[PDB]
Amino acid sequence: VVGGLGGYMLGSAMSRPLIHFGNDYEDRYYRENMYRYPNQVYYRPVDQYNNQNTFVHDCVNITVKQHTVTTTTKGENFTETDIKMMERVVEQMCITQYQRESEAYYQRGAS
Repeated sequence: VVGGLGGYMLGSAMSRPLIHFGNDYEDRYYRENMYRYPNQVYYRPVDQYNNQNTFVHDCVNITVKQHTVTTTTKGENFTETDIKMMERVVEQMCITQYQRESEAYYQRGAS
């Protein structure tokens, strides 16, 4: 059924970054509703990427879209504004989760 991913690696749940988007008007607006977005991110292992600019843009498609292909049948959907807010956060979350593993792949004693 849900043949979009195939079987990507699902990251840990996190607290989300709050973000301004455009200002502290939207910051609270986002936090008031933020439950509809993911707590984690979908991507492959870091062992199967080359640069964040391709990782994150994919991660930001895939995670959103796997949230979409769950809510889309409910009568929920997302507005293009909610896709915008989601992709905003999900970009940061992708970058956060990868950064964990990116340094875990290495971790010489980076200072």
